[PDB]
Amino acid sequence: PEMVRGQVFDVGPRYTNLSYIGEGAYGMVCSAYDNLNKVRVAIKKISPFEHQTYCQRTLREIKILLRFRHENIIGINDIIRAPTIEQMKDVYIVQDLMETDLYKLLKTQHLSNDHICYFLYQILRGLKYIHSANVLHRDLKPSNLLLNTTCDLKICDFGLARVADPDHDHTGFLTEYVATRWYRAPEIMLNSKGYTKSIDIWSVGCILAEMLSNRPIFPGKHYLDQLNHILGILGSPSQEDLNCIINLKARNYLLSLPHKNKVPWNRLFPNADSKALDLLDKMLTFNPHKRIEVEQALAHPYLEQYYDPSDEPIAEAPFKFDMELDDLPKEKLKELIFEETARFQP
Ligand SMILES: Cc1cnc(Nc2ccc(F)cc2Cl)nc1-c1c[nH]c(C(=O)N[C@H](CO)c2cccc(Cl)c2)c1
Repeated sequence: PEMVRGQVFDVGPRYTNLSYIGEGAYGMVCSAYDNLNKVRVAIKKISPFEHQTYCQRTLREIKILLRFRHENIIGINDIIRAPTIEQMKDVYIVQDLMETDLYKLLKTQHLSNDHICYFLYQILRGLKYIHSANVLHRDLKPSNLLLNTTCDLKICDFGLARVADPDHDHTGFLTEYVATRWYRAPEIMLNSKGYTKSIDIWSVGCILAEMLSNRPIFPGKHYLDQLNHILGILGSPSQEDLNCIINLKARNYLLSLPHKNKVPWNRLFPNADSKALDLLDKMLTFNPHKRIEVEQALAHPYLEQYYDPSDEPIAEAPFKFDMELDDLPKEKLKELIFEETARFQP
């Protein structure tokens, strides 16, 4: 059985020639060759069954990605696991192969205003579909945006994604410490169980900033420092913004802080399209409720060249509260992961 950096990839005879691409908390992703379809693929190995959060994440990533069909979202071509539940210790998710990620590209390359323009368009096109399906991504960042040779873009890694049916009040039930620090909306710190899909718009904000500078905008070294970096540029929240913070303990924490002034965008990004900076501002708005939503952001002037509602599919079938009940023991999540991967067994 082929191995990559001390990691066994039991992908039978069909898939061969494994190269490393990257890793995550509970597995590794490789490039491979499908001998059946004569095409190169990506294979993400997952080993989650020891820890309950990993099984919950694995089940969502698979259910969500299996219903999604969109040109700016990575899909699932195939899934491999043992013939019986007792033997299943690993799940292999076969996905389409991309050439690079936006993280890698920004190390080697300063992007034309046209490239930034077109990348941002694609991120929001796919985000439109994600949000349309009552899903939050919750870890948008450059290394979860894939690119190929023809400048086509795909959102990947739905490990931290989940359904929030907008017909239920989820304030108090959402997981606490989501997103990657530098891309973390302020309300994840101040309202850590009450946030919304608007946290994805924040993340896109930070990505746009990073595309204009080749430098991350809010590089906090630790949890409460991140909030300082944000406040460092946006300036202290207005009274109206502290009025929209329902959590008294966090309202007080903010009042306690020394007044900081807003740093205008054009001093941070002197060479940058004024329309880019207008959208950057509406995305990096402190108050989640005032923050630009995904449709309004596609409709912004900066993206008028690409914006067309008739070519921006939404989900035929949005996810509803019934497909959220996954607060269950890990042995029962294992059985649910078994059932969902069945459609790919002989
Ligand atoms: C699906 C896919 C398809 N093509 C490529 N191409 C690629 C991407 C980045 C590179 F540096 C080089 C290459 Cl060739 N990458 C991917 C890909 C990159 N990351 C992921 C992906 O899902 N990565 C996440 C890490 O956040 C992951 C991976 C393994 C286990 C876990 Cl638990 C999590 C898929």
